[PDB]
Amino acid sequence: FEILGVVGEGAYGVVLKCRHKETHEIVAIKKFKEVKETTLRELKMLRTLKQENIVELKEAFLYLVFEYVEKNMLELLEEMPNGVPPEKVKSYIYQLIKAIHWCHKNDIVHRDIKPENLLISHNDVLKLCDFGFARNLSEGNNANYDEEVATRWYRSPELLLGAPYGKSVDMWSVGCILGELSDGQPLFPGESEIDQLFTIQKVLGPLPSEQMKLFYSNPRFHGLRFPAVNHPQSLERRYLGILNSVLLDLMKNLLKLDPADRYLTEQCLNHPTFQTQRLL
Ligand SMILES: O=C(Nc1c[nH]nc1C(=O)NC1CCNCC1)c1cc(F)cc(F)c1
Repeated sequence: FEILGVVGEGAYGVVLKCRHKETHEIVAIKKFKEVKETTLRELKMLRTLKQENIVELKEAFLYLVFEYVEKNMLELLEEMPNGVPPEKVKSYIYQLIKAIHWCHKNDIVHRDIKPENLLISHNDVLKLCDFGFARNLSEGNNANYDEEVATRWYRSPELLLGAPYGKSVDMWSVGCILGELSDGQPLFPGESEIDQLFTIQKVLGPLPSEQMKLFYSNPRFHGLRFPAVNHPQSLERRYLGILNSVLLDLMKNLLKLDPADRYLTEQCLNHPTFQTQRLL
């Protein structure tokens, strides 16, 4: 394997764009910078989680070599800064939901669903990557989070204010990505986590009472004002003329402030917006 470059580094290890010397195959090799989150789990999590919308473990040799995908969704949104075409919004989110469905069935919450970890193939096939930050639903009791700020923006209001993290928070990330794909803009951006609660409430309205109670019981937010909103702007108003109305209905169910009301994957896939997509 010759080394062709560095794909990325961050807080998860290092991914190297490498090429097999015999076969001119660009591959993405991950090694760490076992190491905090076990490559050993990942190589088995990626032994079960083999499906067309999850990254392929091509081989392993201390560590892991993946298929190389030239692009991710983060790059797409920079090149299409006002959103990708509406048909692509439905296609990518449907593929993303399918990958989450295959993760959630084996009781794996991905925990770092963001546009960087969504690769898009030359055939426009979405593939989920970076399972290092995950937790399986048994065992677990983990921290091992991605604490990057871009990751924060895809987190549930419950997780920001201190709750456990389950399948419902993975679905909240899907709704955040649906909106960003539609107009290119981060739905819930915040330099500070508290500023995010303003942006969550400015669209989805005042928070549930359980959540606003945990706010006043948490060390991280003490001493500071609550991001209160007089007159909220609904999702319907936020994406008026931008999103197909049937697709907007899926998003509303993805972004229920109370985690209990949130759609999980089977309801999302059987949602109306995918009827013709459910054939294709
Ligand atoms: O497996 C990962 N990434 C990849 C596998 N195959 N291709 C890629 C890849 O990132 N491709 C990019 C897309 C954008 N354009 C440059 C090439 C991976 C693992 C992590 F832990 C963290 C992470 F961010 C990515």
